Amino acid sequence: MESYNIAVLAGDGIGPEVMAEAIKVLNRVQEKFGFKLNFNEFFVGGAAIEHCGYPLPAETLKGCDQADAILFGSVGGPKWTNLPPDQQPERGALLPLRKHFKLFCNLRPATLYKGLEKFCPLRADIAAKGFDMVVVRELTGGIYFGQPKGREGDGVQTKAFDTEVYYKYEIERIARAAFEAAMKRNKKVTSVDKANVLQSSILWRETVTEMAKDYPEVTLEHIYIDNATMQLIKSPESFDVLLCSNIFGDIISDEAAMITGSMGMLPSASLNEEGFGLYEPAGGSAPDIAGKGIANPIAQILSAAMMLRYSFNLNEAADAIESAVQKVLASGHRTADLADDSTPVSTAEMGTLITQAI
Amino acid sequence: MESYNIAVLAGDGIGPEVMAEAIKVLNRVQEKFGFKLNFNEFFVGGAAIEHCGYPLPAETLKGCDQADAILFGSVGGPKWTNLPPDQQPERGALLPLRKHFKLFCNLRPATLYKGLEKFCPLRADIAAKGFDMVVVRELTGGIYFGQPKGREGDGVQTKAFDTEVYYKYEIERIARAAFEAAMKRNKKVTSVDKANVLQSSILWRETVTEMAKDYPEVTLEHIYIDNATMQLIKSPESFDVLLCSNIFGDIISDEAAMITGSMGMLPSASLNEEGFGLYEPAGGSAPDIAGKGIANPIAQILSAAMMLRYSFNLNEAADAIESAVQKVLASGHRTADLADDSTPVSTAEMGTLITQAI
Ligand SMILES: NC(=O)c1ccc[n+]([C@@H]2O[C@H](COP(=O)([O-])OP(=O)(O)OC[C@H]3O[C@@H](n4cnc5c(N)ncnc54)[C@H](O)[C@@H]3O)[C@@H](O)[C@H]2O)c1
Ligand SMILES: NC(=O)c1ccc[n+]([C@@H]2O[C@H](COP(=O)([O-])OP(=O)(O)OC[C@H]3O[C@@H](n4cnc5c(N)ncnc54)[C@H](O)[C@@H]3O)[C@@H](O)[C@H]2O)c1
Ligand SMILES: C=C(C)CONC(=O)C(=O)O
Ligand SMILES: C=C(C)CONC(=O)C(=O)O
Ligand SMILES: [Mg+2]
Repeated sequence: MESYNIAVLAGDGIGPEVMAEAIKVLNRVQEKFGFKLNFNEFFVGGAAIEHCGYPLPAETLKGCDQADAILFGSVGGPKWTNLPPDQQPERGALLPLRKHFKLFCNLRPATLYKGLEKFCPLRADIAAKGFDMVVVRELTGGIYFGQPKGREGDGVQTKAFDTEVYYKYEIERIARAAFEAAMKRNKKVTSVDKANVLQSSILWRETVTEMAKDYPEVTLEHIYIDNATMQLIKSPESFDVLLCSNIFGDIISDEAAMITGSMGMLPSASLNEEGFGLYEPAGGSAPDIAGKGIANPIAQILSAAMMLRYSFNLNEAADAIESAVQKVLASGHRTADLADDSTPVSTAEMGTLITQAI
Repeated sequence: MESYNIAVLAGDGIGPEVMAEAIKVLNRVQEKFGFKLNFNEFFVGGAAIEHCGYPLPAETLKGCDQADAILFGSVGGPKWTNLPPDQQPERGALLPLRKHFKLFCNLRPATLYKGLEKFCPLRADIAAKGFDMVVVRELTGGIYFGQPKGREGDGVQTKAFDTEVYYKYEIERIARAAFEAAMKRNKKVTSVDKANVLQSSILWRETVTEMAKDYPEVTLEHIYIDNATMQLIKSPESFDVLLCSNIFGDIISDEAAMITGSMGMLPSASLNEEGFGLYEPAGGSAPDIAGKGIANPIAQILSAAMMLRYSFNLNEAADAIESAVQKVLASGHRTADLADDSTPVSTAEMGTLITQAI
């Protein structure tokens, strides 16, 4: 009789669309295995800018505080380009959210599904080898949050700046999260930095290496961010855990999403040291397809399939949604973003096919 | 006939190996096209460390000060991991060289040669659409040179930091180079930033946008760095000029190199406002293969071609090198990096074959 409380935040763009299908798939999971979910929905992002007037209004932050997990869509859109930097949906809501709940550990699992190599935009012989990867991205530190940042001066000497700064304890905790995930997988961690140039990357590399002494079963490799970007295309199969800074993990996880077939595949979990977890798709609000019922809901759906995994240890419920996405796709069903030409289904139609595989 | 004075800084790892082939190609190009190069060789990087105790000896910097152009291989490797940050080949030699000669404009032309699509690691239908773009990368500013940078504190409170800082004049001159490049190509500039988060990217985007008013014949599009990483895989054909910060250009250009088939294919030019140039492969010293005579010399050879073109306007000589490369590849010869189930030619064989095709 487990009754948990989710604070659903849909956001902007394809946010509200794919969020409906995530609920759809859940409700079947609820009455299928035996638990309740009490979905309380709030406004965040540019939506909260004309339904409250502020990207993260007090009410919204309050609902999260009271839930056992936040289900999240995405924010951002061209409508809010021209607000001040601090008051847009990205700096105004999402980055604050992450910092407020100290959600330092970002998990983005990217895998090529059995027999789905058609989706993969790589060459057939590369895609054949398949791949199964988890990006462990430091989420609350680094250049996205560092101080100082701002703009000063005038004219051609106007100067703008951001600070890629890390404190050792921030590196230690995300590194631990990486080695623990590796222990539960294939015992390989690839740490990605630019330690031949950046001072912060030198500290990253040294701390990760120190941390490795508490995990002698894990193989630790170090690679530079520019090389990482080739290796993902050339040998995606050689990766297990990808340990990354905030900005490098941002970059690398989209590349990984693409090689699995689309941005619409990659789910994500953002967890703090307590296990409290926000669950959003890795990608953004996709303005160019927002409002049209064409948008892969898999990433949003599988997110909740991670929420019941990590926030609530309900493995059978999570293994359900996951093998239900595998079966719909195994049957040749589909949204437009994925390769192969055959009448795509809408977001709704993908939501249903999957809710049915439940 | 007066010679041009070429400082040859082959460096570490595969550097000496591929530089030897560039010199062999250049000697034949000199005969066939009537011009004279005076090669003066200098130690740099790890090799200079082993000879002098210094990664950038005063003798080497003198040599470059006295040269008409610099032909550079690559620096760095495992032998030097444990040196103090400022003695290492990369911070101690390459970055200072770029900074000393004010080589703000980095040009990396990535092209998939018509007929070599089996080399491209993208899916065959994607690779069929073609790929021909040039990264225009700001090379002397941004996080790789910003201050403050360093490390402070101790224990878990140790912090390390680097500053991504741009002045408007730095963005203006690199933006201008990208729009001029676009004017000679297909009149599209795609500018890469992270303007939804970074103050420095906001200034980047604003300044590029304002520079575009000077180029009504050119399309300007703005894309986020994480998304750019996907678009290169999904739609390589859509790119013409890719305008990037120092670190973002560093990152994306390795991905561009890989989709042309190998890091070993991508040459580069680094130019200051007076047109003085340093020419080097875009990639590193390849320590995993260094000394085995298997590295692809094409990047170094095409770097020498850019030298002739950009430093000396010997355009016919540079065209011949490019065509000789394409003919050898069309004839089925390939080094081990170029995907094929044939016996690969060595580094020195590839150089000889290119030389004979001049
Ligand atoms: N998590 C977030 O809230 C977050 C993260 C990234 C970007 N954004 C915001 O999103 C907006 C657009 O940014 P972007 O275009 O660089 O990133 P994006 O991820 O939104 O889109 C990149 C490309 O992938 C496609 N795509 C993304 N999700 C898809 C899905 N579910 N199904 C099918 N296609 C999908 C888009 O159509 C687009 O072509 C911006 O305002 C940005 O600030 C928000
Ligand atoms: N301009 C420079 O001097 C420069 C630039 C980048 C890296 N580096 C240094 O190079 C060293 C290696 O760095 P890395 O491994 O990240 O980058 P890398 O570019 O040297 O190698 C990346 C991968 O590409 C392969 N590769 C590169 N050039 C090749 C060629 N000519 N033919 C066949 N394969 C090739 C390598 O074998 C490796 O597997 C490091 O010390 C790094 O600091 C130097
Ligand atoms: C929404 C932002 C603050 C930009 O951050 N971007 C990501 O997390 C991503 O692109 O995955
Ligand atoms: C050797 C360095 C100073 C690191 O720089 N790396 C690049 O410039 C690249 O990947 O091109
Ligand atoms: Mg690079």
